[PDB]
Amino acid sequence: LVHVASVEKGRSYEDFQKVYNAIALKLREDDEYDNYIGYGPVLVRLAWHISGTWDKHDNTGGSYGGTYRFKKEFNDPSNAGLQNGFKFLEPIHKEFPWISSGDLFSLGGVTAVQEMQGPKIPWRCGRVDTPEDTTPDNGRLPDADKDAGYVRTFFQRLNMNDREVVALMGAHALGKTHLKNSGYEGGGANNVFTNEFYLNLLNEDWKLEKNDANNEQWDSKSGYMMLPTDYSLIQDPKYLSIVKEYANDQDKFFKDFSKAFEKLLENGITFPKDAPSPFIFKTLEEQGL
Ligand code: HEM
Ligand SMILES: OCc1cnc2cc[nH]c2c1
Repeated sequence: LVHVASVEKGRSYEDFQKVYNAIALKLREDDEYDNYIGYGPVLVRLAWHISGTWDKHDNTGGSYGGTYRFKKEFNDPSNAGLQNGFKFLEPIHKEFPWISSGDLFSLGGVTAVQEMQGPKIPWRCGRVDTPEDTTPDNGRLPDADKDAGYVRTFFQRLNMNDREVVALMGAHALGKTHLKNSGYEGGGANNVFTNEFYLNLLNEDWKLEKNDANNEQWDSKSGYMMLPTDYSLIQDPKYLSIVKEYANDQDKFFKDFSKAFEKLLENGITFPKDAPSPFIFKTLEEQGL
């Protein structure tokens, strides 16, 4: 399976910056969502989940085809809650109907990260919608109740190494878990992209408790939580070193996250040698908007 990026006809940087701006303006407008967290975190999760179906072995899944729009993937139990992100993007797609679904979902994640004061994430266009029969089966996204070995093995399927995994997981600084979505509850309400996930792991007093869904999670006195898979990053000595690294260097985390997140969003895509360079979008703040 080869998926070749094909630029939406006649479109260039300015077109996608307009889409970015529309997403960013709506992020600012619809600020009440999820107890005033806003839609930032769920858009980041959406971009990750539409990418995280990828399988390096046969190039099935991945962001390219925009298959989350199809019921099988939309209704994946692993994707519970992401419907809110999709609904958010509906008026954006209506205003810019020329953008492909994969481009829109991935761009949503990039926009959210940047607007939440995270690192720049270079982004490339050219994902092309593929038919309903290309939708990957449910079950390719990760379980949260497992250990470091599970996480390591899981991410090998996405061609991610230890540093890439630990960097990507830093997105768990954002938003929260919702009992009705995933069987986990809590996490606060952060919508600013920082390295705080690593600081929280290292600095908080964690207790292994059971939540109201009878699942174990790690809770701190201060009211934070970590999934078992989050906490596994300080149980494994190789992950732990990297956690400490990012806890002590905000810039290094930003740079590594940016690389890993772009890679995640681009897995499975062949870019022609003469494709445009990756775009780096200006934030609303940078534009004075
Ligand atoms: C082992 C890997 C991972 C596991 C098991 C996992 C699991 C989860 C679970 C269970 C939730 C709560 C969903 C809910 O109840 O609403 C969540 C939330 C979230 N995840 Fe992950 N995740 C993983 C990796 C990632 C990665 C790689 C990213 C992005 C780079 C990411 C981004 C997010 C974000 C932003 C939220 C908050 C969503 C919201 O506030 O609505 N996660 N994750
Ligand atoms: O409490 C911190 C926190 C916030 N959000 C998430 C998402 C997964 N694990 C998390 C942990």
